[PDB]
Amino acid sequence: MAGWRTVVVNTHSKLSYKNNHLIFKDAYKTELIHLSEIDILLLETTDIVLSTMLVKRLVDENVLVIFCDDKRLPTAMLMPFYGSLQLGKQMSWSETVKSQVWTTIIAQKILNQSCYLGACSYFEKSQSIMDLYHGLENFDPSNREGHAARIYFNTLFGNDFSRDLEHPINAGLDYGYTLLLSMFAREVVVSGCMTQFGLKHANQFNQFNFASDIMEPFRPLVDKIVYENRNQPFPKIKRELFTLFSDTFSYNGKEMYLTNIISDYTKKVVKALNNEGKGVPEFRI
Amino acid sequence: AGWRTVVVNTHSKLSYKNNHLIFKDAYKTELIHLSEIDILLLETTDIVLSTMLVKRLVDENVLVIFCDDKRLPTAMLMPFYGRHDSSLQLGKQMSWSETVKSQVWTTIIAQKILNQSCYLGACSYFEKSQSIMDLYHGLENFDPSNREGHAARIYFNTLFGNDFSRDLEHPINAGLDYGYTLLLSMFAREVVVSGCMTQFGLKHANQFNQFNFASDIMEPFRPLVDKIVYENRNQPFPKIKRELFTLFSDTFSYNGKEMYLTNIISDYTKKVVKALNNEGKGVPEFRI
Repeated sequence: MAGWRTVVVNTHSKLSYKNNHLIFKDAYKTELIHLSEIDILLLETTDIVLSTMLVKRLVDENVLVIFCDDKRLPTAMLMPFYGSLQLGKQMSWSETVKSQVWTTIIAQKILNQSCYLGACSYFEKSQSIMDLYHGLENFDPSNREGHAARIYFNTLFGNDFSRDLEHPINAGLDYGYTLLLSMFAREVVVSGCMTQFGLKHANQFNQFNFASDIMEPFRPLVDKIVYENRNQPFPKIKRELFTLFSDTFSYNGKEMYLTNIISDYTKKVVKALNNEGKGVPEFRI
Repeated sequence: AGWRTVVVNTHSKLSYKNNHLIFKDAYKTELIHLSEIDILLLETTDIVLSTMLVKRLVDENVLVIFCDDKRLPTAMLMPFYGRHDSSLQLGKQMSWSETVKSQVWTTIIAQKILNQSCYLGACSYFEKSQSIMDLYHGLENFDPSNREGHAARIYFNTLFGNDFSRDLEHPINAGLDYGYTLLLSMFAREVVVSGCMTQFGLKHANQFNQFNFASDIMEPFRPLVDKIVYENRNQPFPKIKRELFTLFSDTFSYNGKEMYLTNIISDYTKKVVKALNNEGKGVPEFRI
């Protein structure tokens, strides 16, 4: 909604493509918008027709295209099959630098998990996580991050909450993470990096491997909303997750829209990896 | 059989009414019961469709694929979450023990490693094939010493050489990436059909992975893509894409018969889930 240029279509209309423009037609007007200016196209209602030529050009320009549920909330997106000299730069990232940056980013997440428990006054649990953060070693082979998560999620949602199907906590958390992931994946593509190669995981295929790394510190933005709505039905949880995209968050001194923060953070992680691990950005809640 | 696939490649309109996909071009009108479609391939750039149709396609778990100017997959519809009628299988998935998940995972990964050896053998790299074979025999639960990674390093280096060769000299990693995503889309669909969440896998948990479980299940099938890419390693990327795009209508050997890859994926996925539900027993097997 906010930050990134977002075109919202929610009325009875036809979308087409001509001469580098998105073309919108309804009974009242025609609108033309240069595709290079769109970051997100949100198709909110069920009375829109579009062409596959438009779809093809949208995907060529890395526009995030999102189709919605019966309540006008994000529910599917276009996902490309294969998303500057960044490629050669990336091939030059040493193991040491990669492992370092990965560790620093994951540490941010563990820190944010501790901080959020702190904001909820779970101080004992919070400390326990802070201790895991301070103990974190390169690549975290003893899986401190997992221990921290087990503490974090059990404290927020109760023990064995994954077995309680009457509260859709995991669907809620995953929905949020998918929204975050959609935007990080876009910024990774735009950076020029190879998207399937991240900083640590090599065995299992993940088409969003690198984005999945970079998004890590942001996940507690979602945790918090789902926690605040932990006794609500899924549609309500989805509606509240959507409010991320129009709130501001504090970052690098200022209050900024999430989309802009994602774009800045991603570029700076890439820049840091290109420059020996120096200047890894930070995101704090 | 082979997954009911609707191919659209003419100047047309796709709409939705009374549980039907509606197709109109200059030759015909068709009305197709939407729940009978498994894949919708939109192969040309002169198609219009409605967001009511997209919504219903997603609701019914139809794999939708959009193509570029050469009738090659360029994108798919990716739903944010799978829809299930019933949450019984979902409870089972949240209750599978670590012992049973680890065991099944290890069995599946073993099949991949075996397939990697067998393929090197078929390419006459007999020594390298045997090195992988030794790793296979050494494999232990959840592979902490990372024999899987050692095998992969041997395998990919043998077939394709170093990173320079895979990234700049030839479009190998792009090829493999394209193929693995195509293959993964089918597994993901079958995981959703089973009632499970794709995001929760058998081994990885820390980093968010949208298709985690489908990706575990695909592991033994990855050398099908490797093979097509190796066979086409000196071709341009479009030709590699074209050869890989055959996977939606390719047949292979499984349980002693020749079958469509779609039907195999659907059977193999359904049996892995049944196996996990039944203490790890009866994990299906795929061999090249």
